[PDB]
Amino acid sequence: VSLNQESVLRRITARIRQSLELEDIITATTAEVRALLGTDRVMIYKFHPDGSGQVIAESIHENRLPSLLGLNFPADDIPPQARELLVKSKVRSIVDVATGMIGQSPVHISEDICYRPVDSCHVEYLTAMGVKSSVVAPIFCQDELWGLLVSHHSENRTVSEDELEAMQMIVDQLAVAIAQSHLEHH
Amino acid sequence: VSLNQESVLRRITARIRQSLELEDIITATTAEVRALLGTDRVMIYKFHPDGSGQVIAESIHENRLPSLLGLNFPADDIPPQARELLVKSKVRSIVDVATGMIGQSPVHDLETGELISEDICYRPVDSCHVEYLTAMGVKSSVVAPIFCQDELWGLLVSHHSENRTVSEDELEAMQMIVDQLAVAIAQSHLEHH
Amino acid sequence: VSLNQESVLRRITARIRQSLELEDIITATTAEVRALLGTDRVMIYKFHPDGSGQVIAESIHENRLPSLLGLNFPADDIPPQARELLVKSKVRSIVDVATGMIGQSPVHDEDICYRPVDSCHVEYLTAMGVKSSVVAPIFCQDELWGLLVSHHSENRTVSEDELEAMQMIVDQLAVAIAQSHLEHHH
Ligand SMILES: *[C@H](C)[C@H]1/C(=C/C2=NC(=C\c3[nH]c(C[C@H]4NC(=O)C(C=C)=C4C)c(C)c3CCC(=O)O)/C(CCC(=O)O)=C2C)NC(=O)[C@@H]1C
Ligand SMILES: *[C@H](C)[C@H]1/C(=C/C2=NC(=C\c3[nH]c(C[C@H]4NC(=O)C(C=C)=C4C)c(C)c3CCC(=O)O)/C(CCC(=O)O)=C2C)NC(=O)[C@@H]1C
Ligand SMILES: *[C@H](C)[C@H]1/C(=C/C2=NC(=C\c3[nH]c(C[C@H]4NC(=O)C(C=C)=C4C)c(C)c3CCC(=O)O)/C(CCC(=O)O)=C2C)NC(=O)[C@@H]1C
Repeated sequence: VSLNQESVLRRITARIRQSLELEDIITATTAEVRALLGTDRVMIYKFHPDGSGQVIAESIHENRLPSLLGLNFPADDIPPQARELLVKSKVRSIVDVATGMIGQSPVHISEDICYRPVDSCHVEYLTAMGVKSSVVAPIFCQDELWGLLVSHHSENRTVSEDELEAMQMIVDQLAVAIAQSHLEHH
Repeated sequence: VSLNQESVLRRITARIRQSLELEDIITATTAEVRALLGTDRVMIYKFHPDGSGQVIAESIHENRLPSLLGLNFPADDIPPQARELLVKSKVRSIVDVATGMIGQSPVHDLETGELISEDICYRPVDSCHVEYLTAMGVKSSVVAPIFCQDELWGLLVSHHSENRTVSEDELEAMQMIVDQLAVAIAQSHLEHH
Repeated sequence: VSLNQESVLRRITARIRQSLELEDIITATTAEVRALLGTDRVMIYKFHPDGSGQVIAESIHENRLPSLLGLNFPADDIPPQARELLVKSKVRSIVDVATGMIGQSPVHDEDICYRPVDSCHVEYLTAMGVKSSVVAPIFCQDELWGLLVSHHSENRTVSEDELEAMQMIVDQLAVAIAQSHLEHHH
């Protein structure tokens, strides 16, 4: 009756089984992730080869944040240090604007969230978008960084380990969808 | 603080040995605890079966904050996530209003797995709880749960009107105090079967 | 092309080979350390027997912070709890004024854990015009000898790499002090 991570994954798995078009899998899954997390805006961001990227799916609750679907953002928005954490540690990151802190959890039992001061450039970036809470988990295809699952909220909120676990399961299942689609299409 | 925490424990034990009514043991103890911690308001909060609760003992320094003795608070003040941390991890919590952070230290932690004693880890605290404390004029809150056998029985609550830092040693003191109260409570239950 | 920790240590080692007076090694070193770390003010603080201390060397970028060279500070500026962390854990400390947090990293034999910093210390730093402080202890054999202090007038983030550089520098200074004691032995 209520949405859980298990039922969201079961539907992604069925979509893969039916060989639905990958872009449609990504679009439909993004909407369920937003419903599951309850946040104002959930996006899937896909990297280009030069490290810039594009918002390729987006689900927004009640027009509470602007639509970024289709927009491109430069490589420099994610500096080398942050990018390295994504690639090598598969870090999940929670930004809390009100406290000026970022909480990071590698995948590598190292799944206790450790909070530290976040760079003011990134705080200012989020504030300009009207975002008070950001949660990001990277998406891989095989061993390569493919994109990001991004959750934005217009108000302060707390983020639990269970929520990061749900996001991690979802990006792991999307990785399977992406790899299977590549295999099916040559 | 350590020569003092030991004396607080001894004084509780003396009351148990003299066969004081549990309510009197609890009342007399909060004043000695406040003196030890030095904070403006120390309370013992007792849970009702429905998860609401009541302030059943209180000691305040120089009327610095209003008295909450006898007041009831609804279950909703402690939502399920928070309550589960209390029940399953026996978490001790330090709220620092100025930074908007809450520090939590389990005594023993993870679900149906090995439970391990930790260091204090700080994270952003929910704005509702910050607003709740700020409405009372509280800048620092420290809470340790009281158990009777496996049941969450109550809380030892320490409020202060000014910013402060809280050390491991202070949490350790609070932990010994709630462990000693738990003994008084268990003995009383056995005597009133 | 740029300064790294390895070349900074090689020059400290060369100064040791010249049997320069310890104060002169330390004076000659602080400027390169500031250029390496990039902060507004780097100081070496030497403890007196009663726990008070003196700024015995200092390098400042473009007068961005006042000069504290030669000034003495009382023992109580560093309370027993803080002093014990220095002595027993060789703790490195990062204070972030904007968030009101202090991050501490032991040397041990884990990462940086942030907690609220005492408001007395916040006020101490603010009164100096400091928004970022990073401190690592200096030892001689097993005795706490002084501090390497890095101050900045603007908020910033501090990485593990910066702590590693500071740790290499205070370890090399410990060698300079020990060698100096042996060479000046009666
Ligand atoms: C300053 C002049 C730079 C800049 C600096 C930084 N960005 C940092 C982290 C970061 N940025 C993103 C952007 C990504 N998040 C979004 O919401 C969107 C747009 C929809 C994008 C493209 C991400 C994912 C990250 C990683 C952290 C996170 O997951 O939130 C960063 C590190 C901050 C820290 O860890 O302390 C810095 C210094 N960003 C700018 O835009 C300008 C060019
Ligand atoms: C929001 C609309 C809710 C609400 C939400 C939360 N309360 C949280 C934690 C919490 N609350 C108490 C209350 C307890 N402390 C006191 O001082 C008193 C009264 C004297 C009482 C009854 C406690 C003990 C706790 C646990 C945290 C702690 O030990 O301080 C909470 C979680 C915060 C977090 O951990 O991030 C939330 C979201 N509280 C409300 O009053 C309204 C109805
Ligand atoms: C309050 C009435 C006291 C007082 C209290 C505290 N000082 C704390 C830590 C601390 N202080 C220093 C001083 C040292 N840093 C400098 O920049 C200089 C001078 C240029 C000096 C002499 C250090 C090194 C430390 C350790 C932490 C750090 O490395 O930054 C402290 C603990 C803070 C905390 O950990 O929460 C307290 C409570 N300081 C005062 O000046 C007055 C007398």
